[PDB]
Amino acid sequence: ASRLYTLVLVLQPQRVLLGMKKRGAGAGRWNGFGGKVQEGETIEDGARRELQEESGLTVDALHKVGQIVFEFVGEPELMDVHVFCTDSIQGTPVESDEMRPCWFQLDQIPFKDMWPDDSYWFPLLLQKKKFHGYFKFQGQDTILDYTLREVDTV
Ligand SMILES: Nc1nccc(-c2ccccc2)n1
Repeated sequence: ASRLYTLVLVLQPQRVLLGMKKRGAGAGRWNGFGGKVQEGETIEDGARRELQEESGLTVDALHKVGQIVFEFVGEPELMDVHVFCTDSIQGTPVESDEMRPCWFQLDQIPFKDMWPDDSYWFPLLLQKKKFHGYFKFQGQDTILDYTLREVDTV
């Protein structure tokens, strides 16, 4: 019993774009851009749509980088997050009522103000590795258990 989500990292040679979410799940943290996949929509089309809705940016080709399943204790549905990256975007990042994008130099990624799982898999993304992960959370701050492995095929 899992629900499909996407997550997109705009990762350029010296910087990455993150968004500070203003409300709802993950508010107050920097993260990639993403959300629920819709009926009749491919996962990649959903990732492209969410990048535009949340950041104002248009992406063409998205590259599969990982899959992470999240379990939140006490919540029945698992979150099956399909992670993508791109280095080629059009438009400039847009701040909205929901999201404040900002570019970060790679040595200044704000891990203390990101979801805690990012500290594990973001370094793989930065070295162009692909991965499958599973994180069991208690609330939004505590990783009870996890697994993470690099893969050749996402
Ligand atoms: N980095 C991170 N950590 C935990 C959860 C998520 C998430 C991403 C997209 C949609 C829903 C949740 N992202």
